[PDB]
Amino acid sequence: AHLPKVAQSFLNLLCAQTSLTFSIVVLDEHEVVPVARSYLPQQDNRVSPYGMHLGNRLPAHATSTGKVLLSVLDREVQIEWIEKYGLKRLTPYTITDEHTFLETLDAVRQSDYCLSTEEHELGVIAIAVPVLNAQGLTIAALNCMSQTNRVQPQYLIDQVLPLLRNTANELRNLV
Repeated sequence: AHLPKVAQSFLNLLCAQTSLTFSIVVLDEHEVVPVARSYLPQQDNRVSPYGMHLGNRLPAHATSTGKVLLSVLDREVQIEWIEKYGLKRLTPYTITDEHTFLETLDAVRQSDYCLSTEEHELGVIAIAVPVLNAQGLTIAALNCMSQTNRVQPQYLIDQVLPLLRNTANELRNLV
């Protein structure tokens, strides 16, 4: 796996500057799976939410990374994905309606980020951007997850998102 090796330093730099934990994530049928995580042993916050350790699996329809990665699929393939896997309720805030979900995928595709608040676990908020290769294929998603009582969405939008775009742009030529 070449993707984990290139990105490790970049994830560490994001953590060094924000103190949050960041991961790089791939889509595996209907779940998202981290293949790399930031790790700064001198300040490692072990109170981070579930889903960024290696081997963690989270539902794609209820995560920022999952929506980013589904948003690049053809609309028909999206329909087929929803009909196969469904949109099961995880929290009161999970998107469970097909029309709203497709609307969300379209906006995520157009906006190039997704901010998701408590849709797979209460108290957890996340923002994610796609990782493109040099050709423009979406190969992964780069994200940031935290507890809602530790980070405002304004901070994720105003401070974290610009740094994720900068990293993604540099990864583009290396992956």
